[PDB]
Amino acid sequence: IALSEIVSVVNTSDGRIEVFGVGTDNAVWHNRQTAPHSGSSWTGWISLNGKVTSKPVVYINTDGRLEVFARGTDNALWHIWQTATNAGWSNWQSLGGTITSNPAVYVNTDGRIDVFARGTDNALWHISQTAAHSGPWSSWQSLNGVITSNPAVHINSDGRLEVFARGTDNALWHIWQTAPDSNQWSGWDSLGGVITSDPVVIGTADGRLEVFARGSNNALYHIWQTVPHGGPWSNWASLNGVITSAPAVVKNSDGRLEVFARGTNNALYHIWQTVSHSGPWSNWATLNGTITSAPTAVEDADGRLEVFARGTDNALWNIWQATPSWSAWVSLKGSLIDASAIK
Amino acid sequence: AAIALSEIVSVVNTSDGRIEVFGVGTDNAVWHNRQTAPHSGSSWTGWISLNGKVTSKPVVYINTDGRLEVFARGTDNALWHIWQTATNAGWSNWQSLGGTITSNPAVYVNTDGRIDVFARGTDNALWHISQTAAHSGPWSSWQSLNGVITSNPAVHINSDGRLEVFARGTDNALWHIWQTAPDSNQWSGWDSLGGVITSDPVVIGTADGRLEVFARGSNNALYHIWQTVPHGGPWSNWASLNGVITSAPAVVKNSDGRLEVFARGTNNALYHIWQTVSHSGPWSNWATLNGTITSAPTAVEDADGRLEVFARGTDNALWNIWQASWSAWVSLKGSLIDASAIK
Ligand SMILES: CO[C@@H]1[C@@H](O)[C@@H](O)O[C@H](CO)[C@H]1O
Ligand SMILES: CO[C@@H]1[C@@H](O)[C@@H](O)O[C@H](CO)[C@H]1O
Ligand SMILES: CO[C@@H]1[C@@H](O)[C@@H](O)O[C@H](CO)[C@H]1O
Ligand SMILES: CO[C@@H]1[C@@H](O)[C@H](O)O[C@H](CO)[C@H]1O
Ligand SMILES: CO[C@@H]1[C@@H](O)[C@H](O)O[C@H](CO)[C@H]1O
Ligand SMILES: CO[C@@H]1[C@@H](O)[C@H](O)O[C@H](CO)[C@H]1O
Ligand SMILES: CO[C@@H]1[C@@H](O)[C@H](O)O[C@H](CO)[C@H]1O
Ligand SMILES: CO[C@@H]1[C@@H](O)[C@H](O)O[C@H](CO)[C@H]1O
Ligand SMILES: CO[C@@H]1[C@@H](O)[C@H](O)O[C@H](CO)[C@H]1O
Ligand SMILES: CO[C@@H]1[C@@H](O)[C@H](O)O[C@H](CO)[C@H]1O
Ligand SMILES: CO[C@@H]1[C@@H](O)[C@H](O)O[C@H](CO)[C@H]1O
Ligand SMILES: CO[C@@H]1[C@@H](O)[C@H](O)O[C@H](CO)[C@H]1O
Ligand SMILES: CO[C@@H]1[C@@H](O)[C@H](O)O[C@H](CO)[C@H]1O
Ligand SMILES: CO[C@@H]1[C@@H](O)[C@H](O)O[C@H](CO)[C@H]1O
Ligand SMILES: CO[C@@H]1[C@@H](O)[C@H](O)O[C@H](CO)[C@H]1O
Ligand code: NA
Ligand code: NA
Repeated sequence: IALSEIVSVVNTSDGRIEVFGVGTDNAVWHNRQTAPHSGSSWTGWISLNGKVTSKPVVYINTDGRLEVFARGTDNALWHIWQTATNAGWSNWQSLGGTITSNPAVYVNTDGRIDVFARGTDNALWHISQTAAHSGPWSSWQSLNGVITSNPAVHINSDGRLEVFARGTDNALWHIWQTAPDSNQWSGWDSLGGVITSDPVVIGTADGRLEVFARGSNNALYHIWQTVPHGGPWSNWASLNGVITSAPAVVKNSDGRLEVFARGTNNALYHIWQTVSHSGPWSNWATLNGTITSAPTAVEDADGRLEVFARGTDNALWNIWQATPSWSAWVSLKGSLIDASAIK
Repeated sequence: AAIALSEIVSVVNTSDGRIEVFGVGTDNAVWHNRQTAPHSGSSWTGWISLNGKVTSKPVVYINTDGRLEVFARGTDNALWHIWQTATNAGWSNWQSLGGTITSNPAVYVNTDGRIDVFARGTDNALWHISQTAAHSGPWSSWQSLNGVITSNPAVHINSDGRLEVFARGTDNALWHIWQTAPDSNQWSGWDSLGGVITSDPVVIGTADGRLEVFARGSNNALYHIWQTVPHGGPWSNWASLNGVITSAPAVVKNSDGRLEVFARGTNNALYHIWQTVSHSGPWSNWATLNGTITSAPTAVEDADGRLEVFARGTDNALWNIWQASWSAWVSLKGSLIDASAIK
């Protein structure tokens, strides 16, 4: 499993990027832009306390309230939420269970968050809100399977959640909701390949799921639905390169996909669709630096990509999509650890 | 009192990234036209009838499962609707939601996936009716939100999930009312935002999570007013953006968050005005886009991140221009009528 992303990132409801990581005290810390623009100053790192043993995973409820999910020291899923959009936070609360991966989080079309995690039996399990952006939560339910990566979730363009994970054969496997908002899922299906990172999944501008993962030769590979919210899936295709972290995928403001990963010189690299969201991929290009995590990418309120990665000083560093060339790297300070539950 | 010439179509971005437009043909049926490809300058399906007989502007909205749904007043003065049975698939029959309505419908979705529809009653109060479950029937009863209004209503969601409706009052000021909490059937009382408006209000959410309203004023200039705090008060003073506009204004965000407004001028050309530099920047001068139009423009961002504008032409066809120097005007053919229920 290629070096993990070390923060969870969200666009707040007021257009500010907020990042969540694990400090050297195993607490969750967060940092937010002071202004909704590229190159904004930051609040500085502020602790949400807790003691976690996974990557913390933020998700925005449909009412704009942020909510963070993490594995606790008792192996349960814990969460903490804003009591009002972009306002104060709750205490940490346990959702129980015994989990063995990072959480994977998405929201159903009815506003109910669904959380996925590997169990003690290596199966995929999930637990959900029973009302829009609200408790009470459901019981934990097994979706079976036997998985060997962190799971990744995204919604189809018809409202059906879908989960991706590496299997016992190191192939990519997936499972999907049969209908929006449903607790009834499909059987597991193999998409084959041999993957050497967690998978990441995104929705294309034209309503198809597309998955990226590192392959056996450390190249970047991808595979996609060929019909909106449906099959068949494509064959795997190589995007070449040699990468030494998990890949991070994001959509530009114009729909063009762009992928970030660490290279074999420990620098940040990227590759992008050219011309349009239907266009052919660029060559790989360096964004320099010396990074000690996978990168994390998000679009800011100015429509520009922003990238975060740990530096050799263990601070979080930032670089963004200025024109004609990307910005200088700038430090957000902090000291972050990789608490990913599967590495 | 005067209501500026209405938009001729309702527009939506489909779940597969294609612009779809809905208007009223010379037979009083609703017709739609869709891009064949999710790109600027795409060819179109051509106009296809959804039948019905309507006496309002038709209003499309996308359900949280991707299914389009159109709302319009019928020749019986009731609210009618028609929906896709699956995302971008076939349509239902038209079905009545009853009532007697005296405005165009205003439509939005709650944070729990329930569509909420607002219309003026024969008592000139604002009424509403909603889905009782996410993207699903049954529908609620018609319920009054009181007030006395003299324009078509406009609705948008706050950045904290609370719906908010805007309408002109008996005193020609802009008035508004808001949900007390997300998903609620409990609304505030009506509050005055003052001014003197000679159009329906047009409302948008800013890149930084504030509502902003545009309207024509008594001197036919474009005016706007905004929340000064995300999802809260106080509202700003009214500010003039000058011009002489002979239609309703159309407001949209660029891919970078910059607001941009389109309106017809005294020579019946299309004009526009935009924020410069960023979504926090000052406004440009008005500039012409030429053409000769017989409706207000309608503006939407396409899947390539470019603004697309539609307006009825001298030949009653729908004409298109897009943010390429802008493209040449091109005809999408058709023959449309202005069925707006308040003119
Ligand atoms: C979520 O963080 C902590 C959790 O891992 C566990 O140690 O229980 C604590 C409360 O007792 C939580 O604060
Ligand atoms: C999701 O957490 C647990 C799972 O890993 C397994 O140990 O079975 C338990 C139920 O018996 C679950 O609560
Ligand atoms: C869009 O505006 C005009 C249209 O209404 C029609 O008169 O045809 C002209 C081109 O011939 C266009 O400029
Ligand atoms: C206020 O709503 C929060 C909700 O966001 C959380 O998932 O679950 C909490 C308790 O389970 C709720 O109280
Ligand atoms: C995805 O979960 C497992 C997979 O890991 C195994 O290789 O193959 C199994 C099917 O026999 C799947 O259920
Ligand atoms: C994603 O799986 C790929 C496979 O598609 C390729 O043929 O062979 C690759 C070897 O690098 C595998 O890792
Ligand atoms: C129902 O649509 C599902 C789709 O969600 C999945 O990605 O791929 C499946 C085919 O492997 C499809 O049958
Ligand atoms: C076409 O735009 C690409 C952009 O997507 C990439 O981030 O950065 C490249 C170099 O600035 C640009 O050429
Ligand atoms: C998030 O990084 C924090 C930093 O903000 C704090 O000052 O010091 C902590 C201990 O070094 C760090 O883990
Ligand atoms: C929306 O069009 C409807 C039509 O579907 C219905 O049959 O008849 C109505 C008149 O009663 C029409 O207004
Ligand atoms: C399939 O869901 C549709 C819904 O979109 C419509 O609002 O209302 C219809 C009638 O209740 C529903 O059946
Ligand atoms: C919004 O509805 C009405 C308004 O039309 C009237 O001018 O003033 C009333 C209060 O005096 C409002 O409640
Ligand atoms: C509760 O927040 C509401 C806001 O939604 C409305 O726009 O403006 C009101 C003040 O006029 C606020 O009190
Ligand atoms: C700064 O971008 C603006 C654009 O928003 C407007 O559509 O058209 C203007 C003229 O092309 C541009 O200068
Ligand atoms: C939407 O415009 C339609 C057009 O497509 C049809 O051919 O002819 C109808 C009658 O002119 C028009 O109203
Ligand atoms: Na609130
Ligand atoms: Na004027």
